[PDB]
Amino acid sequence: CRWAAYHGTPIFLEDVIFGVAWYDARPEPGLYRDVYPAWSDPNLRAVAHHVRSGLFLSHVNNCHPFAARRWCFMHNGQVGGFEAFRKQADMAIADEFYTYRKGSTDSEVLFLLALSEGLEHDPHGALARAIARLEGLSRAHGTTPHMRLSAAFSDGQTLYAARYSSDHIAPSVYYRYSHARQGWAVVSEPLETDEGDWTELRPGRMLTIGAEGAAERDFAPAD
Amino acid sequence: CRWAAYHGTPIFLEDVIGFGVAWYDARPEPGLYRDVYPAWSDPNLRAVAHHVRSGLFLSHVCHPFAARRWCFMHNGQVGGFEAFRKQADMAIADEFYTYRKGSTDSEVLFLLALSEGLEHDPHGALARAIARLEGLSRAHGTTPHMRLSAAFSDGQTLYAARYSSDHIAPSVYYRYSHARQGWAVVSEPLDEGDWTELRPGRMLTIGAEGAAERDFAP
Amino acid sequence: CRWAAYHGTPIFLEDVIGFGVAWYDARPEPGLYRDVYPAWSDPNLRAVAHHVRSGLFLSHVNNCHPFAARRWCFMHNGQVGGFEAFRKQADMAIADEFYTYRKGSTDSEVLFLLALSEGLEHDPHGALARAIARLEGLSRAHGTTPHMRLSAAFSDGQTLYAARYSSDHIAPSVYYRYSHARQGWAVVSEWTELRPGRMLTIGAEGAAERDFAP
Amino acid sequence: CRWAAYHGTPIFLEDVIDGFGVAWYDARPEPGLYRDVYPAWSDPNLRAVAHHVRSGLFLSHVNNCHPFAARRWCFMHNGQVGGFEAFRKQADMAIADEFYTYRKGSTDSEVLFLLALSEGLEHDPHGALARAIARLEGLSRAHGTTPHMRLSAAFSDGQTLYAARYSSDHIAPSVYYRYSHARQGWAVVSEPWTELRPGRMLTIGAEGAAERDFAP
Repeated sequence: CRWAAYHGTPIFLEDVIFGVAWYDARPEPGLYRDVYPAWSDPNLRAVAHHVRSGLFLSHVNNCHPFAARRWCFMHNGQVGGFEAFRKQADMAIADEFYTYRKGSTDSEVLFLLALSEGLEHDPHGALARAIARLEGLSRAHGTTPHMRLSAAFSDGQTLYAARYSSDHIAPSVYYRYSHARQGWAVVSEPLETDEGDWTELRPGRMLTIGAEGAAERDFAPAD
Repeated sequence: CRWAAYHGTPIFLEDVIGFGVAWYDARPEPGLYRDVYPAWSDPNLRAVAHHVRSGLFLSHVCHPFAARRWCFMHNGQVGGFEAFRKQADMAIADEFYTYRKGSTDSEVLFLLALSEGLEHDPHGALARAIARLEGLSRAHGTTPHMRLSAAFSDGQTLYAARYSSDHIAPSVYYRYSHARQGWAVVSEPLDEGDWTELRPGRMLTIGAEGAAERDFAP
Repeated sequence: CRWAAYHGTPIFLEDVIGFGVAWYDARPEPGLYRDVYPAWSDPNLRAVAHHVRSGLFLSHVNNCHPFAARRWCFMHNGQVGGFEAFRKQADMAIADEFYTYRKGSTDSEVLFLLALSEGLEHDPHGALARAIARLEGLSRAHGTTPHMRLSAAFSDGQTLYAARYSSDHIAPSVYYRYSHARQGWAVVSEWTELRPGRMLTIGAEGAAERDFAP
Repeated sequence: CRWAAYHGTPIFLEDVIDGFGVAWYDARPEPGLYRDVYPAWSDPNLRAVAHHVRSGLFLSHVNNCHPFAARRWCFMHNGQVGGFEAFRKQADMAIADEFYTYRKGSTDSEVLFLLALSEGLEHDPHGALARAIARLEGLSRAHGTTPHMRLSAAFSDGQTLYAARYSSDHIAPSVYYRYSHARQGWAVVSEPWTELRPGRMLTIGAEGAAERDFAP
């Protein structure tokens, strides 16, 4: 389920790169998603070949990324047994953001729940709370594993990524500053291995890349 | 937003035929084909409609929706739906929530009807489903609160209904075709003979003992 | 098959927009987006036109226009009468160099590639003229009436061209003007009229019209 | 690059069934044709169709998607004509005027099919494919590269199922076939049992299965 994210000097989307969310001219991200693979979609291939962005998310409706207002979001993993409690997960979304609920995935819930929990002014705390809530519903109505999560998300100025699991397995996250691109890449699995090592983001951690550089912070579902 | 439904001796789907088609053939469930490409310009749909034969099918210019043995398509609207969509979704019984895959009012109607016992009481269950959505639109929506023409089936019987909270109701017509040897029900008249208009506040039932109309009100 | 083309200070594509768009931004070759899908409501198209900015693009409405090859793109409203009856002969006239670009089966794509075969890269006026005459003559011989109906917009990344010709009294319409608000030229299929039998040329020097007689 | 063909008492297409397509016979002398450019069992429509349509003769392959169909015939091909894009024009021009109208894409496989039709597939399936293959292989020798011809093909007219396996070198896409008592019909597969050896053609009809040497 490879994903990749970028924050730095603008590059062509392809130079990292189904679904892409990118920032360019607007505070809202452009969003492109279809059920065709990077290779079967000449439109996606043309966009990725022609559009440049200094902040974007890409990920191999129920396709990521998701976007609402200034924010976009993508997630690798699962909430265990989700289909057995989808209704209650849906019911937990605030009215304000419910209009953005367009498909039936757990990923989309996690995003809208994080918005409902204050993602706009408190991304760490809000994601932390949304995860606690969904993990609790999984423990109540679902199955193992209750929460497996690697996610990337942005407000169009800062790029975030978090990795967490209710057990010992967590979808992987790596990041590295590219001197050749002059910006940061964050990925589910390391690609370019000629230009320096990738730094693993450990489970239970949140990465923030913004005006100060890249910094990590402890991350666990809210008390 | 034209639709067409058929019940009688099997014909190729095209002999009647956003887009979709639900048809019964060899299984108690309907096959369901739907896509966002124009019917005119999707060659796969063309091949399906040119090659598949069926004695009970529904097609609609996404509808139809299908769950278990039932399928359902709907033309019209619930006024101001978007402003109370959460409340409508929360009214769906736990048992049918798994089938709610998009965000339309039409899909909620179908699943609310199933929740109200469509499987064993079609007339009553749709009546109750509509009164709930119209009620929610009165409270939280706008006018028109309910505009509805709908066709739906369990694979044995074809039903259609026409109802509206005001004076405009999306149209429904039906006709027995002697050349196909079956009934066609449509939203806009497709010669062989005239079409019969289903008036507002009526539900049509086509099964083993012909076609019959009866009063219908939420 | 209505179209619009733009040349001037970069705007969002949506500000002058089956379906397609060819646009130049950062490469000598154009971007090409095209699908068989009500423009009105393709969400991906909606994103692209809402977010991509360009100072030279063509938009229409493998068989969708525009077409692109190397630095050139091309778009056509009209028809070559009875084309289907002689498509083989028409494909045969495309030079070996350009046949690789022949991806679908329309008359429009054949015109573009025949024009490239006739030297569009160096002599846009004469090559399109020669390509139209060849296809019109094939229609006369093997096709049906109208033998040639054309309004076309096409570009090399620097210059925008449009032409209007017909073998009969009906020619798809072409109009143009300078948009002071956008600070660029708009050329459309539907203002100054570009009369039939004329080619228009828009570049760093302005707009100019000239006679065009396949 | 993977295909399956069936001939026998009708079954749901799924009881046999990136890029994808299926051609099936049911109620008409021409086949139905479904093909699309995304992964099978992702396309809910393909799912619906395979789960709901029954046929006693169909071809499925896992525009440029196979199968191809024209008149009563359908055809699919695993393999390649080496260097094809360098002489595509020359290949198209060898298609007879009568069949040119069916040339919709740019693949080598489509031209093989239409060249076989041009060479008399409707009356001589063995001879026509042999001649179509020799012409393309020689164009590859002349203008393309190696490998000049690799072919496993399945093709049908609605009544008979054919398969053929040939290569200009040591690698030929594989073909196996077997009678399935459960389904009561023949299954023929390429790159998933009796192996169809290279330089062989298989014919399955009302008389049974039979092989013959095939030497373009």
